[PDB]
Amino acid sequence: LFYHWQSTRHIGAPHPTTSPEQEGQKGQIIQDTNGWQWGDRDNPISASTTVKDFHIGYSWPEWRWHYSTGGPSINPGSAFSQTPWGSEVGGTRLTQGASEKAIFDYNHGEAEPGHRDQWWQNNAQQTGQTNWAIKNAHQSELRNATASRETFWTQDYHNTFGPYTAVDDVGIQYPWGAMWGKQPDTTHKPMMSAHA
Amino acid sequence: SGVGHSTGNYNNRTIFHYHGDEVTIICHATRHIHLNMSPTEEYKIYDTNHGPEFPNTGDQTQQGRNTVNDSYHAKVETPWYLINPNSWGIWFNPADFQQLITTCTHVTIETLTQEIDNIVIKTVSKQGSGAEETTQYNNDLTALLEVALDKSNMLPWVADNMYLNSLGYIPWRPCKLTQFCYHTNFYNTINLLEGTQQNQWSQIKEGIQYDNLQFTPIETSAEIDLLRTGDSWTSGTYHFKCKPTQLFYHWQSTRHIGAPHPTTSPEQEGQKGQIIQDTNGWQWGDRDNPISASTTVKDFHIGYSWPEWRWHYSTGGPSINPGSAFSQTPWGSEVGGTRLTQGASEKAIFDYNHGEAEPGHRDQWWQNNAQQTGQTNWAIKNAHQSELRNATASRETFWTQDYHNTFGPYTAVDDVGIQYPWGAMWGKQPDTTHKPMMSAHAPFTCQNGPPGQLLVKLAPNYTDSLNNEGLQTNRIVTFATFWWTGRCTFKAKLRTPRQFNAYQLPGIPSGTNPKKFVPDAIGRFELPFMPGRAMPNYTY
Amino acid sequence: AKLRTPRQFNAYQLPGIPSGTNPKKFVPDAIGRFELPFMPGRAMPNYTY
Amino acid sequence: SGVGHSTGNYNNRTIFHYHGDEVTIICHATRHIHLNMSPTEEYKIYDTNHGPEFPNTGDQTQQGRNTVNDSYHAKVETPWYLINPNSWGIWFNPADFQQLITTCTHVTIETLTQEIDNIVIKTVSKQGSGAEETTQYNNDLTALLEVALDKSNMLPWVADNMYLNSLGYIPWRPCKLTQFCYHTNFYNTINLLEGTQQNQWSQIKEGIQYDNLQFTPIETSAEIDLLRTGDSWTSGTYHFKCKPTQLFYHWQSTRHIGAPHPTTSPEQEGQKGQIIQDTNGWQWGDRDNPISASTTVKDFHIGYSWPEWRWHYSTGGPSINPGSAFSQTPWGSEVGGTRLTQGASEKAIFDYNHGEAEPGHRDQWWQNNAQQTGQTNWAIKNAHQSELRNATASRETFWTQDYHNTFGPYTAVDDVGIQYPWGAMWGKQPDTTHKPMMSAHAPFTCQNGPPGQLLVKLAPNYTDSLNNEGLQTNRIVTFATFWWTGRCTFKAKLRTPRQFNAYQLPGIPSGTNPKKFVPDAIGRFELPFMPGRAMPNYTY
Amino acid sequence: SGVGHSTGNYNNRTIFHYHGDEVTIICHATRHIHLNMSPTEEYKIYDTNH
Repeated sequence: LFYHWQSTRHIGAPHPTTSPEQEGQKGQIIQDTNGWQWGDRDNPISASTTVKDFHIGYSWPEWRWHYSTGGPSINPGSAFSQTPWGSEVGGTRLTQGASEKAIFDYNHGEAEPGHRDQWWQNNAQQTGQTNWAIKNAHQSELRNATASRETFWTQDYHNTFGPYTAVDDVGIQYPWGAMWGKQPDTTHKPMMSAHA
Repeated sequence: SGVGHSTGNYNNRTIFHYHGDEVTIICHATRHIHLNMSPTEEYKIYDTNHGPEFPNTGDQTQQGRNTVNDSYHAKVETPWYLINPNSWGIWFNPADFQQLITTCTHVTIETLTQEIDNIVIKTVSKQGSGAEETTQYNNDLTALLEVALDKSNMLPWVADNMYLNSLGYIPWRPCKLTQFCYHTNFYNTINLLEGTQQNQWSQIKEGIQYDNLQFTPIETSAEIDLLRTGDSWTSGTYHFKCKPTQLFYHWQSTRHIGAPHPTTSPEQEGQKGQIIQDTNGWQWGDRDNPISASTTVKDFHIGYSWPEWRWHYSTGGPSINPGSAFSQTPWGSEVGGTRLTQGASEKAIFDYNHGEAEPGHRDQWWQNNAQQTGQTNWAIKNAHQSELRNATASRETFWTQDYHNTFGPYTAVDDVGIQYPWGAMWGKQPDTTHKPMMSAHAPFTCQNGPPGQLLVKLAPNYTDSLNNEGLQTNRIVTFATFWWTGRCTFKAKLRTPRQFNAYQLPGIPSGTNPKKFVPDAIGRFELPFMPGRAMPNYTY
Repeated sequence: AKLRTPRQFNAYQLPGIPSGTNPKKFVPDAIGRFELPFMPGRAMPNYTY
Repeated sequence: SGVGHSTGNYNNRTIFHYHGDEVTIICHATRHIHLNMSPTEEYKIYDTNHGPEFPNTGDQTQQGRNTVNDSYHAKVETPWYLINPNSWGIWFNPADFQQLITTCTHVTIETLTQEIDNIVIKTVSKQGSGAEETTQYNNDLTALLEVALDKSNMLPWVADNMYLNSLGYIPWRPCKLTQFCYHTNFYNTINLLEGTQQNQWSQIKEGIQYDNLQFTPIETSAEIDLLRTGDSWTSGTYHFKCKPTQLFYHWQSTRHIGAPHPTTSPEQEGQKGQIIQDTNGWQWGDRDNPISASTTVKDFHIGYSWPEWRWHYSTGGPSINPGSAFSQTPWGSEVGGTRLTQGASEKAIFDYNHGEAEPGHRDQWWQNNAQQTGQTNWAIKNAHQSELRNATASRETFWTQDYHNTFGPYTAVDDVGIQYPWGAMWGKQPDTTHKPMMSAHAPFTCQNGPPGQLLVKLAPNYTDSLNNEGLQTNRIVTFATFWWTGRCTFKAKLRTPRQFNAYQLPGIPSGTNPKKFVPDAIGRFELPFMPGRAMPNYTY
Repeated sequence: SGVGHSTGNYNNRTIFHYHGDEVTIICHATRHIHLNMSPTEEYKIYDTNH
């Protein structure tokens, strides 16, 4: 019944820093520390390159149109919120993270009889699980120096779901959410359900 | 016994007992902690600089390449200190660990206990003109040490060994604590696509989010024990439940597992067995001829390609999303150049206290990790072709560059395994609907809650005038030293030889000079790295 | 369901009606027509790790 | 255990247990008190100035309007200090209180216990020329702390939270005690009618009355416990007997309670239901037509008009005689102007120690209290007419201005309810033939005697020469710090939803910025006000 | 009871019970359905517009 605000950056030991004496001031990052790092980096020691034993959320192509027998259809992504980015209700209204919209009749809680209304759950409270694939990058070698113009790519659009990732279901939804759902009989059942 | 009676005792040893089928390891560790008076007595919440190499706003040279470094965050700073034995180097003597990876296939943790005694608290009194001032250290028979341990894990974790901040690895040196502080939500989100050319970067959101911010003091979470000198403290036995981690490395790939492709044995030496033209076997696709060992069917695959190095720009991001743990030694990579960082490769910076020889100097390692092969999938070297048929693919329909995630239901992979001395031992499991399947850096992930964190603070002693002014010189300067004796018991099943010829037994890294691992004239020495994962074995 | 206990010092933001919505639309009207509110939820923050 | 053994322990938490029909709340609190040497060791009795704004005699400008401020009194000053946990902020964490007013309809107190350990007493020795003097704090292993608690309540009360003088609301800060002193009779009586124009003022009687004066030392009233360092102390469990206080606010008035006047429902929206001309019902007076909902009979009335603000000039007077607790928000009153103070409206000044952000700064609140409506009777808005008949009253026989007390056998009213953090918890009941029916500021009024007061004094340490001279520098400067751990258990029956649509749940005040209630970069933060009385409910 | 006797009953409520460590929620719901005669009595299989 609770939402997670933490990301891979919010989980861990914070990078050691020097506390501010006056307010307001910002604690300066300590130059010389000792800690694990990914790759060959020794200096600078960063909180981005620091090792962590799991990752939160995963990038996904969106919106995937699967052309199947009977297709096309949408293949869902993560449930994360776009409010950390520039998205707001009333514009620009980014639909990126898996975002459900509920059309409902007067019988289902619309005021006007014989009229239609919608909702579009954002869902604004899930942050830190937010991975929006257009904003991402990969570089060939991880070293003290920053990457060259070549060997640094940003555009894809690739599935980062893996054995390390940890993610959240959309959770229950009221009034219009489903309660239970059927489990398909296949050799590999889904690990977690999208809407149910 | 309060004064003049010693409560604690010194035991630092590890002992093995073989039942003939399985080993029981009981390792004791005891350290002398030097605890100092807290800088401020009040909790704080503040925001930080981005980092040393992060660009000043408006620097478009290097585009968004240099933005990866922050290292920006926001946290709540408690006036507490965290003594955590999460490193391997705490519990295992280098030679006592060498016997573990030699004689055992895999190991679990069972219990952990901790005891804090015996406390000594002193105060600093400086009397003199100043030019020739004389400090005098005299102990407070009545003064408090506050010991807070949360068995219910109400606090954020922040006990991971990373940013080493852990007890030293050398039993006779003193240890310094690190201050307990944890994160509060913030948005670092960085847009590196802004521009007409898409190259330029900017940061849209920064700063703390105070609406939903959670603030947990130590006082409300856990019950605190106030200890004077004659007092002792104990955490009670804590039982892990965790899966065993393998002590052996896998050399097999999808090519090394299976039935070898039938061939004609060589009559003379040296000669190579020729591949038999006409055989019968399963194949992928439409291939009948040639029957190959590359296209032959197999019911699982080993390792997976991954984009590297992935920079996830998240809330608080960027951050790295890890890949497989494989070694680059099958490719052209060597220490001393060209030193390919490709497979997930960890580098350990460590202080003199953590096994560097020079005092106040920094040293690094960079585990390769050279012994994991056959799990090696390096995405720049890979290809896919549209149709699999007898004829080789056309120039079109054959692609090589991506960079795509091949993790799937078929793949089988290995965790990095334990690491010595600097590796973490256990880790906390995040509560999400989908837990991670395997942990990157931590061998053990507690099924139930992790062992409670042990916080310690030196209770304040106030001068006669509390408020003055202005809060200037309110407390008398004070420090404490106490002894910490833990023990954790392990359980491991012992290895038996599966081969004819002699193994290469574990030990010191190959090129290193053995004199650096034994004390020096000044008395400074360094501990060796054991992988390990020091033995080969068969996957399939 | 197992009940929640406060894990923090300062006061939570408790669940309720969506922020911008006008409360009169969730209670019956002169004609008697009203709308039910959306609750997420997932209405409370917590610690993942 | 006397020296080097810690007697006490730190617990600060509150825990709930739901039995399915009722909640049991057990809240622990523990604080670190800094106690200082008493200014003088001897009791004193003296008379005081009137006040800052009180006129010098013979100032007839403003007439008797400015005489209200004194603030004049006479008292006996004991050399003792009073640690009283009478505030709500002591026991309840802001979030732990938010769960009380959310899930519970009303609450009682059951028990209270208190414990004082563990004592640390030091002395200040200043050695040096003076230009460069060096203080040295060294503890007295043999020195006394005097703990006096009167279970029989022989002393005057003076434990009311007003003039806050109470333990801090933040567990990790130190607390300072306030000195115990109480009133002795005096006559302040002020005549503001003296003159030919009746406007001028003068004071007829002033000063202490020594004939019947009562002087009660602490030594004769209660038994005193002398505690050295290794000693501990406990007050034993004290059981209240009190009535539950409602956690919900009433929106109904005499107009909102009843059967609504029959009307014709509107066909279209929006439209207003028209009042039905011909109905049958009871009415006051001789009215037949028009039948109104104002003149309709009802068997009780809600709220009462009161003269405000009444200044009672008494012996020792002036003083305010309170009115009803109602809110002015139905009228034009808003925070930020015009800010009508009419209904009984309390304003809380509080120190940094009590939840102000800035050290050594003052802040205020002024509870409105905006949520109590329908009890609102504001006497300037009211009228009475001689005869109640079909026709409206004549110009004569219809009056509007008074200003009269409408409290009577029919009226039904509400206490202010609990207040957080700064509200008092319990209060003493005066012994008179007619006890008050309901208390103004205190939620709980002990049926039997109130919980005994706990006084503490640091016993004097004398220099070798006691009498010299002249009484100059007789005692050695000394201070002490000890820990105080109370717990009080509560009992509350939990709320269940009585409505269809969603409630507005309690929380932070509406306009306030949430960053001020969580610690700052310096570490200074403020606690929020909860009314409460945070939920609506039906009176009738 | 077949005719002139009411078999069912109306309960629409939800009630909570706290055991001090865990909540037990029992929610009743009752609705009045208006059912109409089926358009055709026979099963059908057909294909649709895009």
